[PDB]
Amino acid sequence: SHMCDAFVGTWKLVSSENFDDYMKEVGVGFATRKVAGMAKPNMIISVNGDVITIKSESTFKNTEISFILGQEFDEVTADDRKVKSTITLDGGVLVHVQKWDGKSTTIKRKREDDKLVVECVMKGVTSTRVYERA
Ligand SMILES: CCOC(=O)c1ccsc1NC(=O)C1=C(C(=O)O)CCC1
Repeated sequence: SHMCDAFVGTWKLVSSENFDDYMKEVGVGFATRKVAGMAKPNMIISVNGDVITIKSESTFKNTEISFILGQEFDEVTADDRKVKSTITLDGGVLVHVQKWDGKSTTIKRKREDDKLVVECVMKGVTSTRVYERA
């Protein structure tokens, strides 16, 4: 048993708050915001040794990242940003920082009751996205 066991599985989005404003702050353009805001992704998390894989699958896009905690990687986001990402575990929370063009956003993923709660912050704007087991 290990680092991220309680994250592993297949999760479905059940609520989203403030995501349009988060995307505006990030710099996402109108048409992507409208279609992305409509998406109801499944999040699929797996672990093999030190490598964590997180997939996001929706009608808009299917994306995948694999990474080792603390080790930076290049990521193309669903909205087509080319970012440098680092993901760590802080007190049982996965903390994912994306850097690009002098900007930064942080995405936290944590287990709360039977939910996986995703909090997305860009300057002063937060979006909260709640997932349940599929
Ligand atoms: C920010 C532009 O996003 C998109 O364009 C987008 C399109 C489908 S799904 C998605 N973004 C997400 O689902 C996100 C999170 C999540 O809930 O995994 C955490 C932060 C983003």
